[PDB]
Amino acid sequence: GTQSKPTPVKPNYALKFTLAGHTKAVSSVKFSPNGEWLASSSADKLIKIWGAYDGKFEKTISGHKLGISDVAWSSDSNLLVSASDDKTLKIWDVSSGKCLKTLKGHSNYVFCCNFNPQSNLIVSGSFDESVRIWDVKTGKCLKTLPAHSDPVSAVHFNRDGSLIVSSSYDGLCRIWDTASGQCLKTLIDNPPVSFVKFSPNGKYILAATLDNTLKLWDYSKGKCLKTYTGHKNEKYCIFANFSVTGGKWIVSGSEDNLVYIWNLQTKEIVQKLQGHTDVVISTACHPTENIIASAALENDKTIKLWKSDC
Amino acid sequence: KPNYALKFTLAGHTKAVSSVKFSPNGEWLASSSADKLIKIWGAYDGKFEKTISGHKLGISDVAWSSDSNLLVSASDDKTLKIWDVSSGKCLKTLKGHSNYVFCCNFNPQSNLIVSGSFDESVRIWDVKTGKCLKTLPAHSDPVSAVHFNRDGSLIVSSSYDGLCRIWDTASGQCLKTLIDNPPVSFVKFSPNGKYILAATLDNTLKLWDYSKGKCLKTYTGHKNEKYCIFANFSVTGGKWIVSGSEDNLVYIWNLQTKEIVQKLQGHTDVVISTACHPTENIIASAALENDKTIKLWKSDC
Ligand SMILES: COc1cc(CN2CCOc3c(cc(Cn4ccn(C)c4=N)cc3-c3ccc(F)cc3C)C2=O)cc(OC)c1
Ligand SMILES: COc1cc(CN2CCOc3c(cc(Cn4ccn(C)c4=N)cc3-c3ccc(F)cc3C)C2=O)cc(OC)c1
Repeated sequence: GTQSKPTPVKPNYALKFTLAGHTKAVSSVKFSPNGEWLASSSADKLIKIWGAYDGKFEKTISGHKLGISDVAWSSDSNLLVSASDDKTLKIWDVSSGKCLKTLKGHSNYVFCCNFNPQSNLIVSGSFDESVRIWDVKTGKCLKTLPAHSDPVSAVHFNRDGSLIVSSSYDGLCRIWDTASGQCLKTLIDNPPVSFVKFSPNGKYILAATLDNTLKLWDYSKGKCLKTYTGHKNEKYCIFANFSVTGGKWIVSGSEDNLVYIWNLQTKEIVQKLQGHTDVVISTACHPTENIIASAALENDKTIKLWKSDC
Repeated sequence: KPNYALKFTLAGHTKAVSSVKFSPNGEWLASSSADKLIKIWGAYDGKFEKTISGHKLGISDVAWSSDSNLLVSASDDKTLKIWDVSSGKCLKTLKGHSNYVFCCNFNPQSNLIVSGSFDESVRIWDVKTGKCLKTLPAHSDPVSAVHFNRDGSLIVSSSYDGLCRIWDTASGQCLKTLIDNPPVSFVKFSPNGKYILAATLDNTLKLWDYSKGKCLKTYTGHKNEKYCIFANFSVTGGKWIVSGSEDNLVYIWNLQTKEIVQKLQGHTDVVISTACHPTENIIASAALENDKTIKLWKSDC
């Protein structure tokens, strides 16, 4: 008979795999767009690739001279970009494991990176207080944005690549026009903004501040629509995610070693995932299935894969 | 060059799908069907949201109000219905047509609805009162499409009679006829308001400057000899023309080169309807009764 919409009140994420192999803190985990792989970066100077579904170690990618803060996938899942304390980014062929380009220009640690949807560009944020825009094909820096007055905590492209959002310890989030490099909007109280990214519809940004607060902003109207709290975040730049494959949740790590999951709309906590033995610095949501990756700092050094029915 | 790839297949209709339209706020997709139902789906995730019901026979067409809060539907039951999308309730039934209602649209301001019917008329309705304001004796055969200009001052209509006409909304008087005349199966204004895209049942789409009554571009390679197939301007990425086709593919042309930049394969019947998301490179397509599904396709460019 009739067709209906499931409206789960909570997910039921359960631990399936614990991925060991990094020898220092894990800094970042990201699922490939095609859903097949997980990439991890670490202070141990390595990238590791794992099967997204079974956790199975696939390969180690090496070449950076110091720790890696961040990794990101190209849209076609064939390339990775990495951000390192060696002041460089590296573009990698995931198949061969080899470095295609080294992106030189930042004058201090590179903290965050992302490809645009077309994946002809990379954006980076650095302790040097700048955001750079790079040409994937040549590896040359196209633009340097004097974006902030303190380290840049996150950079993210919107769904057509026309906008970049940046955050910083200076307390600001800024929206930039990719084409011109000009600021379009500043969101300014000002605790350190530890993380930012665009919503899947392009209309909102989710932003973490080091006052134990996540906020969903409509940035055209500069109005905070939703606030998520109850977790611990006063020190680290912790990634946060929209989970969109089942119920609509907000996911973040926490300094109390748990993964927090909130109902996006009600703003209530629906689950806390226990298992890590250090700060959960990074979380990622699988693009088509209800799968969370989480990763922790050096007391733990593991990645965990959690699966839900909704 | 686009790289549309299949992301979602939306099943639920039990007969042919007739029409798919994205809400102006970008959040929803509405579908109409021969099964007498409207279905709402999330534009980004394909997720079934709700079913809206009340028509006594099949539905040919649906359209959104500018504020995304209302739908209007055109039915073989000879009525249009205005719906509150939130509640799913019918607010008004628009009675007047003496045969199937084939096509409908709100004006940009969404105080008016325009309709086209097998009765060969175009009607202009008052959204707030539901009364028929004007009946245009527009055509000498079923009306295939009706569409308001960017400012609501004009209406374009097409018909199997082979004519495309532009009407003055305020007076209901014809302003121009573009007339060597295969059935005109679809027509709509460009986002600019300057041009008109028209389909004819000779496997041809044509872009017309209607101020200069000259055909500027011609798009072929698709099959269209039988059905009234929607066509679109895609303006979120590159400038493309999108249309369904009787060979079960979605065609995308470079507007200027008139070259087939892509063909989207997946449907197992005539692709009767396509829509382009208002702010993202997302295509909705929908097919007839061998298929009965809607598909959502996404590109980066
Ligand atoms: C003024 O003082 C500060 C202090 C900080 C604190 N801080 C830096 C220490 O190390 C971190 C931190 C967060 C991450 C997670 N991460 C990575 C990219 N993104 C978007 C993100 N959220 C990873 C590392 C890290 C880096 C290199 C490694 F080799 C190893 C690890 C584990 C973190 O919280 C940051 C800041 O400016 C950003 C300034
Ligand atoms: C003289 O003979 C004719 C023959 C036709 C052929 N024809 C009618 C049969 O059904 C169709 C057709 C096209 C569409 C798509 N569509 C919807 C509105 N618009 C702007 C548009 N292009 C939808 C339906 C339909 C209607 C009701 C349903 F319950 C179910 C479906 C699937 C179609 O091609 C048409 C014509 O004049 C209009 C005259």
